[PDB]
Amino acid sequence: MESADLRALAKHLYDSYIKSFPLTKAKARAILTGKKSPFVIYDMNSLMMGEDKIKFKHITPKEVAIRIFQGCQFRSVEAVQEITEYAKSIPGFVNLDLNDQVTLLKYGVHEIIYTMLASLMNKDGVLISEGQGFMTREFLKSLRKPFGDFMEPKFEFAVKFNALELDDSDLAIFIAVIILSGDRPGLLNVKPIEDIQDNLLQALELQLKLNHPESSQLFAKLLQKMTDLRQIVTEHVQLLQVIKKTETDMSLHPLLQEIYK
Amino acid sequence: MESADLRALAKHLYDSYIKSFPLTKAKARAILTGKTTDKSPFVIYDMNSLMMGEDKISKEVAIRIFQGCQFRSVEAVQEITEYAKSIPGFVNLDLNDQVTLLKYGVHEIIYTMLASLMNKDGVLISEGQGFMTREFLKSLRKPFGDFMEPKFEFAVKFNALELDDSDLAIFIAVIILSGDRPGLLNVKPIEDIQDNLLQALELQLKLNHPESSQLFAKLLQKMTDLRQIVTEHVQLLQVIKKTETDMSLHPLLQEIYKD
Ligand SMILES: O=C(O)c1ccc(-c2nn(C(=O)c3c(Cl)cccc3C(F)(F)F)c3cc(Cl)ccc23)c(OCc2ccccc2)c1
Ligand SMILES: O=C(O)c1ccc(-c2nn(C(=O)c3c(Cl)cccc3C(F)(F)F)c3cc(Cl)ccc23)c(OCc2ccccc2)c1
Repeated sequence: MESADLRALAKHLYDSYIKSFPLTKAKARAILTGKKSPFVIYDMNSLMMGEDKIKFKHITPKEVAIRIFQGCQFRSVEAVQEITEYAKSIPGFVNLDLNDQVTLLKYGVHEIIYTMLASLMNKDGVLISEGQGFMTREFLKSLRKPFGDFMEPKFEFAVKFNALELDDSDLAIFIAVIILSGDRPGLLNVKPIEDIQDNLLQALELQLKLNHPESSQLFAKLLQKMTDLRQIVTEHVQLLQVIKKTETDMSLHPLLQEIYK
Repeated sequence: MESADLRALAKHLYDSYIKSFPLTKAKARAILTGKTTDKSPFVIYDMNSLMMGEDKISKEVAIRIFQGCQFRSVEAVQEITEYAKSIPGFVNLDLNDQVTLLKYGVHEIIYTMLASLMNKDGVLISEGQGFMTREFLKSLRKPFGDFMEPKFEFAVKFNALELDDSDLAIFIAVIILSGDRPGLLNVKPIEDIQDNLLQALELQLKLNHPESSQLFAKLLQKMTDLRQIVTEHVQLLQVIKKTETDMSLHPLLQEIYKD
Protein backbone atom coordinates (compact mmCIF):
# COMPACT_ATOMS: atom_id res chain seq x y z
CA MET A 1 0.00 0.00 0.00
CA GLU A 2 1.29 3.49 -0.77
CA SER A 3 1.65 5.99 2.06
CA ALA A 4 -1.11 8.23 0.71
CA ASP A 5 -3.53 5.30 0.51
CA LEU A 6 -2.83 4.44 4.15
CA ARG A 7 -3.62 8.02 5.16
CA ALA A 8 -6.78 7.82 3.06
CA LEU A 9 -7.81 4.65 4.87
CA ALA A 10 -6.98 6.23 8.24
CA LYS A 11 -9.05 9.34 7.48
CA HIS A 12 -11.95 7.25 6.15
CA LEU A 13 -12.05 5.22 9.36
CA TYR A 14 -11.80 8.34 11.57
CA ASP A 15 -14.78 10.02 9.84
CA SER A 16 -16.94 6.91 10.22
CA TYR A 17 -15.84 6.38 13.83
CA ILE A 18 -17.02 9.97 14.54
CA LYS A 19 -20.44 9.26 13.01
CA SER A 20 -20.86 5.85 14.66
CA PHE A 21 -20.00 6.54 18.26
CA PRO A 22 -21.90 9.22 20.18
CA LEU A 23 -19.27 10.20 22.78
CA THR A 24 -15.74 10.41 21.39
CA LYS A 25 -12.59 10.14 23.49
CA ALA A 26 -11.74 13.81 22.81
CA LYS A 27 -15.09 14.94 24.21
CA ALA A 28 -15.00 12.42 27.09
CA ARG A 29 -11.58 13.68 28.30
CA ALA A 30 -12.89 17.26 28.35
CA ILE A 31 -15.68 16.17 30.68
CA LEU A 32 -13.38 14.04 32.86
CA THR A 33 -10.62 16.63 33.28
CA GLY A 34 -13.11 19.46 33.82
CA LYS A 35 -11.74 21.56 30.96
CA LYS A 36 -22.46 21.55 32.24
CA SER A 37 -20.62 19.39 34.79
CA PRO A 38 -21.95 15.81 34.65
CA PHE A 39 -24.19 14.56 37.41
CA VAL A 40 -22.04 12.53 39.82
CA ILE A 41 -23.18 9.20 41.24
CA TYR A 42 -20.95 8.43 44.23
CA ASP A 43 -23.32 6.65 46.65
CA MET A 44 -26.83 5.28 47.12
CA ASN A 45 -28.65 8.61 47.65
CA SER A 46 -26.87 10.35 44.76
CA LEU A 47 -27.84 7.39 42.56
CA MET A 48 -31.48 7.69 43.65
CA MET A 49 -31.48 11.40 42.77
CA GLY A 50 -29.75 10.80 39.43
CA GLU A 51 -32.45 8.41 38.23
CA ASP A 52 -35.19 10.81 39.39
CA LYS A 53 -33.70 14.04 38.00
CA ILE A 54 -31.91 12.57 34.98
CA LYS A 55 -33.49 9.69 33.05
CA PHE A 56 -30.70 7.10 32.97
CA LYS A 57 -32.45 4.66 30.61
CA HIS A 58 -30.26 1.74 31.70
CA ILE A 59 -30.60 2.35 35.48
CA THR A 60 -34.43 2.53 35.55
CA PRO A 61 -36.97 -0.40 35.44
CA LYS A 62 -34.97 -4.24 43.08
CA GLU A 63 -31.47 -4.39 44.55
CA VAL A 64 -29.10 -1.60 43.56
CA ALA A 65 -26.05 -3.77 42.83
CA ILE A 66 -28.10 -5.88 40.39
CA ARG A 67 -29.67 -2.84 38.72
CA ILE A 68 -26.21 -1.31 38.12
CA PHE A 69 -24.82 -4.59 36.78
CA GLN A 70 -27.82 -5.01 34.46
CA GLY A 71 -27.39 -1.36 33.45
CA CYS A 72 -23.86 -2.12 32.24
CA GLN A 73 -25.28 -5.07 30.27
CA PHE A 74 -28.01 -2.95 28.70
CA ARG A 75 -25.48 -0.35 27.52
CA SER A 76 -23.17 -3.06 26.17
CA VAL A 77 -25.98 -4.19 23.86
CA GLU A 78 -26.44 -0.62 22.55
CA ALA A 79 -22.72 -0.41 21.84
CA VAL A 80 -22.87 -3.69 19.88
CA GLN A 81 -25.15 -2.01 17.31
CA GLU A 82 -22.83 1.00 17.11
CA ILE A 83 -19.81 -1.30 16.54
CA THR A 84 -21.78 -3.24 13.90
CA GLU A 85 -22.53 -0.07 11.97
CA TYR A 86 -18.91 1.10 12.15
CA ALA A 87 -17.70 -2.30 10.89
CA LYS A 88 -19.77 -1.81 7.71
CA SER A 89 -17.60 1.21 6.88
CA ILE A 90 -14.33 -0.75 6.99
CA PRO A 91 -13.29 -1.17 3.31
CA GLY A 92 -13.80 -4.79 2.34
CA PHE A 93 -15.89 -5.84 5.35
CA VAL A 94 -19.35 -5.99 3.74
CA ASN A 95 -17.85 -7.98 0.85
CA LEU A 96 -16.89 -10.81 3.20
CA ASP A 97 -18.99 -13.95 3.42
CA LEU A 98 -22.07 -13.12 5.49
CA ASN A 99 -21.48 -15.80 8.15
CA ASP A 100 -17.89 -14.57 8.54
CA GLN A 101 -19.13 -11.00 9.08
CA VAL A 102 -21.39 -12.28 11.89
CA THR A 103 -18.59 -14.40 13.34
CA LEU A 104 -16.13 -11.49 13.36
CA LEU A 105 -18.64 -9.25 15.15
CA LYS A 106 -19.74 -11.95 17.62
CA TYR A 107 -16.20 -12.66 18.92
CA GLY A 108 -14.85 -9.08 18.62
CA VAL A 109 -17.48 -6.93 20.35
CA HIS A 110 -16.32 -7.76 23.89
CA GLU A 111 -12.74 -6.70 23.14
CA ILE A 112 -13.93 -3.52 21.45
CA ILE A 113 -16.36 -2.64 24.25
CA TYR A 114 -13.52 -2.96 26.79
CA THR A 115 -11.22 -0.90 24.54
CA MET A 116 -13.70 1.91 24.03
CA LEU A 117 -14.86 1.89 27.66
CA ALA A 118 -11.36 3.05 28.62
CA SER A 119 -12.05 6.24 26.67
CA LEU A 120 -14.87 6.94 29.15
CA MET A 121 -12.86 6.04 32.26
CA ASN A 122 -10.22 7.49 34.44
CA LYS A 123 -8.81 6.20 37.75
CA ASP A 124 -11.75 7.82 39.63
CA GLY A 125 -14.80 6.73 37.61
CA VAL A 126 -16.69 6.29 34.33
CA LEU A 127 -18.91 8.51 32.20
CA ILE A 128 -22.48 7.35 31.54
CA SER A 129 -25.44 8.51 29.39
CA GLU A 130 -23.33 10.17 26.72
CA GLY A 131 -21.19 11.98 29.29
CA GLN A 132 -24.10 13.51 31.22
CA GLY A 133 -23.33 11.36 34.25
CA PHE A 134 -20.26 10.17 36.16
CA MET A 135 -20.21 7.09 38.39
CA THR A 136 -17.28 6.93 40.76
CA ARG A 137 -14.90 3.98 40.80
CA GLU A 138 -15.33 3.68 44.57
CA PHE A 139 -19.12 3.39 44.31
CA LEU A 140 -18.88 0.67 41.66
CA LYS A 141 -16.10 -1.22 43.51
CA SER A 142 -18.12 -1.13 46.77
CA LEU A 143 -21.16 -3.00 45.43
CA ARG A 144 -21.88 -6.17 47.39
CA LYS A 145 -21.22 -9.90 46.69
CA PRO A 146 -19.46 -10.47 43.31
CA PHE A 147 -20.73 -7.27 41.67
CA GLY A 148 -18.05 -5.11 43.30
CA ASP A 149 -15.24 -7.41 42.15
CA PHE A 150 -16.91 -7.57 38.74
CA MET A 151 -16.42 -3.82 38.13
CA GLU A 152 -12.91 -3.09 39.40
CA PRO A 153 -10.96 -5.14 36.76
CA LYS A 154 -12.38 -2.84 34.06
CA PHE A 155 -10.87 0.26 35.71
CA GLU A 156 -7.57 -1.58 36.21
CA PHE A 157 -7.35 -2.34 32.48
CA ALA A 158 -8.54 1.14 31.46
CA VAL A 159 -5.93 2.90 33.58
CA LYS A 160 -3.20 0.81 31.96
CA PHE A 161 -4.65 1.27 28.47
CA ASN A 162 -5.11 5.03 28.88
CA ALA A 163 -1.38 5.47 29.65
CA LEU A 164 -0.76 4.94 25.92
CA GLU A 165 -2.55 8.27 25.35
CA LEU A 166 -4.22 7.16 22.12
CA ASP A 167 -6.65 9.59 20.49
CA ASP A 168 -9.74 8.92 18.36
CA SER A 169 -7.91 8.78 15.03
CA ASP A 170 -5.58 6.15 16.55
CA LEU A 171 -8.49 4.20 18.05
CA ALA A 172 -10.61 4.06 14.86
CA ILE A 173 -7.92 2.00 13.08
CA PHE A 174 -7.14 -0.08 16.18
CA ILE A 175 -10.78 -1.10 16.60
CA ALA A 176 -10.87 -1.97 12.88
CA VAL A 177 -7.80 -4.21 13.43
CA ILE A 178 -9.60 -6.05 16.25
CA ILE A 179 -12.69 -6.70 14.12
CA LEU A 180 -10.70 -8.21 11.23
CA SER A 181 -9.10 -10.99 13.28
CA GLY A 182 -8.53 -14.11 11.19
CA ASP A 183 -8.27 -16.42 14.20
CA ARG A 184 -11.92 -16.25 15.26
CA PRO A 185 -13.36 -19.78 15.56
CA GLY A 186 -15.58 -20.93 12.71
CA LEU A 187 -14.34 -18.51 10.05
CA LEU A 188 -15.01 -19.88 6.58
CA ASN A 189 -12.69 -17.73 4.43
CA VAL A 190 -9.74 -16.43 6.47
CA LYS A 191 -7.73 -15.04 3.54
CA PRO A 192 -9.73 -11.85 2.75
CA ILE A 193 -9.97 -11.13 6.49
CA GLU A 194 -6.21 -11.25 7.06
CA ASP A 195 -5.71 -9.34 3.79
CA ILE A 196 -7.87 -6.52 5.15
CA GLN A 197 -6.22 -6.68 8.58
CA ASP A 198 -2.82 -6.33 6.89
CA ASN A 199 -3.95 -3.06 5.27
CA LEU A 200 -5.35 -1.86 8.61
CA LEU A 201 -2.13 -2.77 10.45
CA GLN A 202 -0.11 -0.82 7.87
CA ALA A 203 -2.44 2.14 8.30
CA LEU A 204 -2.24 1.89 12.10
CA GLU A 205 1.58 1.69 12.06
CA LEU A 206 1.94 4.78 9.86
CA GLN A 207 -0.78 6.58 11.84
CA LEU A 208 1.08 6.06 15.12
CA LYS A 209 4.45 7.13 13.69
CA LEU A 210 3.00 10.39 12.32
CA ASN A 211 0.74 11.13 15.32
CA HIS A 212 3.18 10.01 18.08
CA PRO A 213 6.69 10.35 16.59
CA GLU A 214 8.35 10.57 20.02
CA SER A 215 6.45 7.52 21.35
CA SER A 216 8.98 4.83 20.49
CA GLN A 217 7.53 1.47 19.42
CA LEU A 218 3.98 2.55 20.28
CA PHE A 219 2.71 0.23 17.50
CA ALA A 220 4.27 -2.82 19.19
CA LYS A 221 2.96 -1.77 22.62
CA LEU A 222 -0.61 -1.32 21.36
CA LEU A 223 -0.45 -4.78 19.75
CA GLN A 224 0.70 -6.21 23.08
CA LYS A 225 -2.50 -4.79 24.62
CA MET A 226 -4.45 -7.21 22.42
CA THR A 227 -3.13 -9.82 24.86
CA ASP A 228 -4.59 -7.93 27.81
CA LEU A 229 -7.89 -7.66 25.95
CA ARG A 230 -8.20 -11.36 25.19
CA GLN A 231 -7.16 -12.25 28.74
CA ILE A 232 -9.70 -9.97 30.42
CA VAL A 233 -12.53 -10.98 28.06
CA THR A 234 -11.98 -14.63 29.08
CA GLU A 235 -11.95 -13.64 32.78
CA HIS A 236 -15.11 -11.62 32.13
CA VAL A 237 -16.93 -14.68 30.76
CA GLN A 238 -16.00 -16.76 33.82
CA LEU A 239 -17.24 -14.00 36.14
CA LEU A 240 -20.64 -13.91 34.39
CA GLN A 241 -21.17 -17.67 34.70
CA VAL A 242 -20.47 -17.48 38.44
CA ILE A 243 -23.00 -14.66 38.76
CA LYS A 244 -25.52 -16.62 36.68
CA LYS A 245 -25.35 -19.82 38.76
CA THR A 246 -25.31 -18.02 42.14
CA GLU A 247 -27.79 -15.13 41.87
CA THR A 248 -31.52 -15.93 42.08
CA ASP A 249 -32.57 -12.25 41.86
CA MET A 250 -31.47 -11.63 38.24
CA SER A 251 -34.74 -12.34 36.46
CA LEU A 252 -35.98 -9.94 33.79
CA HIS A 253 -38.95 -10.14 31.48
CA PRO A 254 -38.21 -13.11 29.13
CA LEU A 255 -38.35 -10.79 26.12
CA LEU A 256 -35.71 -8.68 27.90
CA GLN A 257 -33.63 -11.78 28.57
CA GLU A 258 -33.72 -12.59 24.85
CA ILE A 259 -32.71 -9.06 23.83
CA TYR A 260 -29.92 -8.77 26.38
CA LYS A 261 -28.85 -12.43 26.13
CA MET B 1 19.01 3.05 18.23
CA GLU B 2 20.75 3.33 14.84
CA SER B 3 20.41 0.64 12.17
CA ALA B 4 23.95 -0.70 12.61
CA ASP B 5 23.46 -0.91 16.38
CA LEU B 6 20.23 -2.87 15.87
CA ARG B 7 22.02 -5.31 13.57
CA ALA B 8 24.74 -5.68 16.21
CA LEU B 9 22.16 -6.53 18.88
CA ALA B 10 20.52 -9.16 16.62
CA LYS B 11 23.87 -10.83 15.91
CA HIS B 12 24.65 -10.72 19.64
CA LEU B 13 21.39 -12.38 20.57
CA TYR B 14 21.61 -15.03 17.81
CA ASP B 15 25.16 -15.86 18.95
CA SER B 16 24.02 -16.41 22.57
CA TYR B 17 20.98 -18.39 21.49
CA ILE B 18 23.27 -20.83 19.62
CA LYS B 19 25.50 -21.06 22.67
CA SER B 20 22.57 -21.51 25.08
CA PHE B 21 20.22 -23.98 23.33
CA PRO B 22 21.62 -27.35 22.19
CA LEU B 23 18.81 -28.25 19.74
CA THR B 24 18.08 -25.41 17.30
CA LYS B 25 15.19 -25.05 14.89
CA ALA B 26 17.61 -25.46 11.95
CA LYS B 27 18.76 -28.83 13.29
CA ALA B 28 15.23 -29.86 14.24
CA ARG B 29 13.95 -29.20 10.68
CA ALA B 30 16.84 -31.15 9.13
CA ILE B 31 15.89 -34.13 11.32
CA LEU B 32 12.16 -33.76 10.61
CA THR B 33 12.31 -33.26 6.84
CA GLY B 34 14.66 -36.22 6.63
CA LYS B 35 16.41 -36.96 3.35
CA THR B 36 19.40 -37.90 5.54
CA THR B 37 20.63 -41.24 6.87
CA ASP B 38 22.68 -40.07 9.90
CA LYS B 39 20.04 -38.11 11.88
CA SER B 40 16.90 -40.28 11.46
CA PRO B 41 14.87 -40.44 14.71
CA PHE B 42 13.41 -43.59 16.22
CA VAL B 43 9.62 -43.20 16.05
CA ILE B 44 7.48 -43.90 19.13
CA TYR B 45 3.87 -44.43 18.09
CA ASP B 46 2.51 -47.01 20.58
CA MET B 47 3.46 -49.03 23.65
CA ASN B 48 5.74 -51.50 21.90
CA SER B 49 7.70 -48.84 20.03
CA LEU B 50 8.06 -46.94 23.33
CA MET B 51 9.50 -50.03 25.04
CA MET B 52 11.94 -50.57 22.16
CA GLY B 53 12.68 -46.84 22.13
CA GLU B 54 13.99 -47.00 25.70
CA ASP B 55 16.64 -49.54 24.65
CA LYS B 56 17.56 -47.69 21.43
CA ILE B 57 17.60 -44.13 22.78
CA SER B 58 8.64 -48.54 36.45
CA LYS B 59 5.15 -47.04 36.33
CA GLU B 60 2.20 -46.29 34.05
CA VAL B 61 3.13 -45.08 30.57
CA ALA B 62 1.17 -41.81 30.73
CA ILE B 63 2.89 -41.01 34.03
CA ARG B 64 6.34 -41.90 32.66
CA ILE B 65 5.79 -39.71 29.60
CA PHE B 66 4.45 -36.80 31.67
CA GLN B 67 7.49 -37.12 33.94
CA GLY B 68 9.66 -37.12 30.83
CA CYS B 69 8.15 -33.78 29.78
CA GLN B 70 8.57 -32.24 33.25
CA PHE B 71 12.22 -33.29 33.39
CA ARG B 72 12.93 -31.70 30.01
CA SER B 73 11.01 -28.54 30.96
CA VAL B 74 13.38 -28.13 33.95
CA GLU B 75 16.35 -28.40 31.59
CA ALA B 76 14.66 -25.87 29.34
CA VAL B 77 14.25 -23.45 32.26
CA GLN B 78 17.99 -23.84 32.86
CA GLU B 79 18.81 -23.06 29.22
CA ILE B 80 16.39 -20.11 29.09
CA THR B 81 17.85 -18.66 32.31
CA GLU B 82 21.34 -18.86 30.80
CA TYR B 83 20.24 -17.08 27.59
CA ALA B 84 18.43 -14.39 29.58
CA LYS B 85 21.66 -13.48 31.37
CA SER B 86 23.11 -12.60 27.95
CA ILE B 87 20.38 -10.11 27.03
CA PRO B 88 22.08 -6.68 27.39
CA GLY B 89 20.72 -4.98 30.50
CA PHE B 90 19.00 -8.02 32.03
CA VAL B 91 21.53 -8.83 34.77
CA ASN B 92 21.76 -5.12 35.72
CA LEU B 93 18.08 -5.04 36.69
CA ASP B 94 16.82 -5.27 40.26
CA LEU B 95 17.26 -8.88 41.34
CA ASN B 96 13.62 -9.43 42.32
CA ASP B 97 12.62 -8.23 38.85
CA GLN B 98 15.02 -10.75 37.26
CA VAL B 99 13.24 -13.52 39.17
CA THR B 100 9.82 -12.11 38.25
CA LEU B 101 10.62 -11.79 34.54
CA LEU B 102 11.87 -15.39 34.44
CA LYS B 103 8.96 -16.71 36.55
CA TYR B 104 6.34 -15.55 34.04
CA GLY B 105 8.47 -15.78 30.91
CA VAL B 106 9.97 -19.28 30.87
CA HIS B 107 6.74 -21.09 29.97
CA GLU B 108 5.89 -18.78 27.06
CA ILE B 109 9.41 -19.42 25.74
CA ILE B 110 9.16 -23.20 26.26
CA TYR B 111 5.98 -23.29 24.12
CA THR B 112 7.57 -21.04 21.50
CA MET B 113 10.69 -23.16 21.22
CA LEU B 114 8.80 -26.46 21.53
CA ALA B 115 7.10 -25.54 18.23
CA SER B 116 10.53 -25.74 16.57
CA LEU B 117 10.51 -29.46 17.44
CA MET B 118 6.99 -30.08 16.14
CA ASN B 119 5.19 -30.77 12.91
CA LYS B 120 1.55 -31.74 12.50
CA ASP B 121 2.43 -35.43 13.16
CA GLY B 122 4.64 -35.38 16.28
CA VAL B 123 7.48 -33.90 18.34
CA LEU B 124 11.23 -34.59 18.56
CA ILE B 125 12.51 -35.88 21.90
CA SER B 126 15.87 -36.81 23.43
CA GLU B 127 17.87 -34.15 21.56
CA GLY B 128 16.18 -35.16 18.31
CA GLN B 129 17.08 -38.87 18.58
CA GLY B 130 13.41 -39.78 19.01
CA PHE B 131 10.07 -38.72 17.58
CA MET B 132 6.83 -39.23 19.49
CA THR B 133 3.70 -39.02 17.36
CA ARG B 134 0.87 -36.60 18.08
CA GLU B 135 -1.67 -39.45 17.96
CA PHE B 136 0.19 -41.44 20.61
CA LEU B 137 0.28 -38.46 22.98
CA LYS B 138 -3.43 -37.73 22.36
CA SER B 139 -4.29 -41.38 23.17
CA LEU B 140 -2.95 -41.27 26.75
CA ARG B 141 -5.56 -41.88 29.45
CA LYS B 142 -7.17 -39.55 32.00
CA PRO B 143 -6.27 -35.86 31.53
CA PHE B 144 -2.87 -36.62 30.00
CA GLY B 145 -4.23 -37.16 26.49
CA ASP B 146 -5.86 -33.73 26.23
CA PHE B 147 -2.81 -32.30 28.00
CA MET B 148 -0.61 -32.80 24.91
CA GLU B 149 -2.79 -31.65 21.98
CA PRO B 150 -3.05 -27.84 22.61
CA LYS B 151 0.74 -27.54 22.13
CA PHE B 152 0.52 -29.06 18.65
CA GLU B 153 -2.36 -26.75 17.74
CA PHE B 154 -0.29 -23.65 18.54
CA ALA B 155 2.83 -25.00 16.84
CA VAL B 156 1.04 -25.65 13.52
CA LYS B 157 -0.03 -22.00 13.41
CA PHE B 158 3.23 -20.59 14.81
CA ASN B 159 5.35 -22.63 12.37
CA ALA B 160 3.34 -21.18 9.47
CA LEU B 161 5.25 -17.93 10.15
CA GLU B 162 8.47 -19.71 9.01
CA LEU B 163 10.69 -18.02 11.58
CA ASP B 164 14.29 -19.17 11.77
CA ASP B 165 16.59 -19.25 14.78
CA SER B 166 17.96 -15.73 14.24
CA ASP B 167 14.37 -14.42 14.34
CA LEU B 168 13.46 -16.51 17.40
CA ALA B 169 16.48 -15.31 19.38
CA ILE B 170 15.16 -11.72 19.38
CA PHE B 171 11.53 -12.74 19.82
CA ILE B 172 12.40 -14.84 22.87
CA ALA B 173 14.28 -11.85 24.33
CA VAL B 174 11.23 -9.61 23.75
CA ILE B 175 9.06 -12.05 25.74
CA ILE B 176 11.42 -12.10 28.74
CA LEU B 177 11.69 -8.29 28.96
CA SER B 178 7.94 -7.74 29.42
CA GLY B 179 7.10 -4.79 31.63
CA ASP B 180 3.55 -5.99 32.33
CA ARG B 181 4.52 -8.94 34.51
CA PRO B 182 2.77 -8.89 37.91
CA GLY B 183 4.86 -7.67 40.81
CA LEU B 184 7.58 -5.83 38.89
CA LEU B 185 9.27 -3.11 40.93
CA ASN B 186 10.92 -0.98 38.19
CA VAL B 187 8.92 -1.22 34.99
CA LYS B 188 10.73 1.60 33.19
CA PRO B 189 14.25 0.08 32.80
CA ILE B 190 12.62 -3.16 31.59
CA GLU B 191 10.51 -1.40 28.94
CA ASP B 192 13.54 0.58 27.73
CA ILE B 193 15.34 -2.68 27.04
CA GLN B 194 12.25 -4.15 25.38
CA ASP B 195 12.07 -1.07 23.10
CA ASN B 196 15.57 -1.80 21.77
CA LEU B 197 14.67 -5.48 21.39
CA LEU B 198 11.42 -4.60 19.58
CA GLN B 199 13.30 -2.23 17.26
CA ALA B 200 15.85 -4.99 16.66
CA LEU B 201 13.14 -7.57 15.98
CA GLU B 202 11.36 -5.21 13.57
CA LEU B 203 14.50 -4.56 11.51
CA GLN B 204 15.45 -8.26 11.63
CA LEU B 205 12.10 -9.38 10.20
CA LYS B 206 12.13 -6.76 7.41
CA LEU B 207 15.60 -7.80 6.22
CA ASN B 208 15.10 -11.56 6.70
CA HIS B 209 11.48 -11.84 5.45
CA PRO B 210 11.08 -8.86 3.09
CA GLU B 211 8.08 -10.39 1.30
CA SER B 212 6.37 -11.36 4.58
CA SER B 213 4.11 -8.32 4.93
CA GLN B 214 3.43 -7.18 8.52
CA LEU B 215 5.22 -10.24 9.90
CA PHE B 216 6.27 -8.11 12.89
CA ALA B 217 2.67 -7.39 13.86
CA LYS B 218 1.63 -11.00 13.17
CA LEU B 219 4.42 -12.35 15.39
CA LEU B 220 3.43 -10.02 18.26
CA GLN B 221 -0.17 -11.17 17.95
CA LYS B 222 1.16 -14.68 18.67
CA MET B 223 2.09 -13.58 22.18
CA THR B 224 -1.66 -13.73 22.75
CA ASP B 225 -1.82 -17.40 21.75
CA LEU B 226 1.16 -18.01 24.07
CA ARG B 227 -0.44 -16.32 27.09
CA GLN B 228 -3.61 -18.40 26.60
CA ILE B 229 -1.88 -21.80 26.46
CA VAL B 230 0.17 -21.15 29.60
CA THR B 231 -3.14 -20.49 31.39
CA GLU B 232 -4.70 -23.72 30.12
CA HIS B 233 -1.56 -25.61 31.12
CA VAL B 234 -1.61 -24.36 34.71
CA GLN B 235 -5.26 -25.37 35.09
CA LEU B 236 -4.45 -28.83 33.69
CA LEU B 237 -1.63 -29.26 36.22
CA GLN B 238 -4.00 -28.40 39.08
CA VAL B 239 -6.40 -31.16 38.01
CA ILE B 240 -3.44 -33.56 37.94
CA LYS B 241 -2.26 -32.36 41.36
CA LYS B 242 -5.65 -33.08 42.98
CA THR B 243 -6.04 -36.39 41.10
CA GLU B 244 -2.51 -37.84 41.19
CA THR B 245 -1.52 -37.34 44.84
CA ASP B 246 1.59 -39.52 44.53
CA MET B 247 3.18 -37.48 41.68
CA SER B 248 5.85 -34.88 42.50
CA LEU B 249 6.97 -31.87 40.46
CA HIS B 250 10.54 -30.62 40.29
CA PRO B 251 11.10 -27.85 42.89
CA LEU B 252 12.13 -25.34 40.20
CA LEU B 253 8.90 -25.93 38.28
CA GLN B 254 6.71 -25.78 41.38
CA GLU B 255 8.28 -22.45 42.35
CA ILE B 256 7.52 -21.07 38.87
CA TYR B 257 3.80 -21.94 38.96
CA LYS B 258 3.08 -20.76 42.52
CA ASP B 259 0.89 -17.67 41.99
O1 LIG C 1 -21.02 3.99 26.80
C1 LIG C 1 -20.35 2.99 26.50
O2 LIG C 1 -19.67 2.89 25.45
C2 LIG C 1 -20.26 1.88 27.53
C3 LIG C 1 -19.63 0.68 27.23
C4 LIG C 1 -19.54 -0.31 28.18
C5 LIG C 1 -20.12 -0.14 29.45
C6 LIG C 1 -19.81 -1.15 30.48
N1 LIG C 1 -19.81 -2.44 30.20
N2 LIG C 1 -19.30 -3.11 31.32
C7 LIG C 1 -19.23 -4.51 31.33
O3 LIG C 1 -19.25 -5.14 32.37
C8 LIG C 1 -19.10 -5.19 30.01
C9 LIG C 1 -17.96 -4.96 29.23
CL1 LIG C 1 -16.70 -3.91 29.79
C10 LIG C 1 -17.78 -5.60 28.01
C11 LIG C 1 -18.76 -6.44 27.54
C12 LIG C 1 -19.91 -6.66 28.28
C13 LIG C 1 -20.07 -6.08 29.53
C14 LIG C 1 -21.35 -6.36 30.28
F1 LIG C 1 -22.28 -6.84 29.46
F2 LIG C 1 -21.23 -7.32 31.18
F3 LIG C 1 -21.83 -5.27 30.90
C15 LIG C 1 -18.88 -2.21 32.29
C16 LIG C 1 -18.28 -2.36 33.53
C17 LIG C 1 -17.93 -1.20 34.20
CL2 LIG C 1 -17.11 -1.31 35.74
C18 LIG C 1 -18.24 0.07 33.72
C19 LIG C 1 -18.87 0.22 32.50
C20 LIG C 1 -19.18 -0.94 31.75
C21 LIG C 1 -20.69 1.10 29.76
O4 LIG C 1 -21.18 1.27 31.02
C22 LIG C 1 -22.02 2.41 31.29
C23 LIG C 1 -22.77 2.14 32.56
C24 LIG C 1 -22.09 2.12 33.78
C25 LIG C 1 -22.78 1.89 34.96
C26 LIG C 1 -24.14 1.66 34.94
C27 LIG C 1 -24.81 1.68 33.74
C28 LIG C 1 -24.13 1.92 32.55
C29 LIG C 1 -20.79 2.09 28.80
O1 LIG D 1 13.18 -30.23 24.31
C1 LIG D 1 12.59 -29.27 24.86
O2 LIG D 1 13.00 -28.09 24.92
C2 LIG D 1 11.25 -29.59 25.47
C3 LIG D 1 10.52 -28.63 26.15
C4 LIG D 1 9.30 -28.96 26.69
C5 LIG D 1 8.82 -30.27 26.60
C6 LIG D 1 7.45 -30.57 27.02
N1 LIG D 1 6.97 -30.17 28.18
N2 LIG D 1 5.62 -30.51 28.20
C7 LIG D 1 4.86 -30.20 29.34
O3 LIG D 1 3.83 -30.79 29.55
C8 LIG D 1 5.38 -29.12 30.23
C9 LIG D 1 5.67 -27.87 29.68
CL1 LIG D 1 5.42 -27.57 27.98
C10 LIG D 1 6.17 -26.84 30.45
C11 LIG D 1 6.37 -27.04 31.79
C12 LIG D 1 6.08 -28.26 32.37
C13 LIG D 1 5.61 -29.32 31.60
C14 LIG D 1 5.29 -30.61 32.30
F1 LIG D 1 5.70 -30.62 33.57
F2 LIG D 1 3.98 -30.83 32.34
F3 LIG D 1 5.75 -31.68 31.66
C15 LIG D 1 5.24 -31.06 26.97
C16 LIG D 1 4.03 -31.52 26.47
C17 LIG D 1 4.04 -31.98 25.16
CL2 LIG D 1 2.56 -32.53 24.43
C18 LIG D 1 5.19 -32.04 24.38
C19 LIG D 1 6.38 -31.60 24.89
C20 LIG D 1 6.41 -31.10 26.21
C21 LIG D 1 9.51 -31.20 25.81
O4 LIG D 1 9.01 -32.47 25.72
C22 LIG D 1 9.86 -33.49 25.17
C23 LIG D 1 9.45 -34.86 25.64
C24 LIG D 1 8.22 -35.39 25.31
C25 LIG D 1 7.86 -36.66 25.75
C26 LIG D 1 8.72 -37.39 26.54
C27 LIG D 1 9.94 -36.86 26.90
C28 LIG D 1 10.30 -35.59 26.45
C29 LIG D 1 10.74 -30.88 25.30
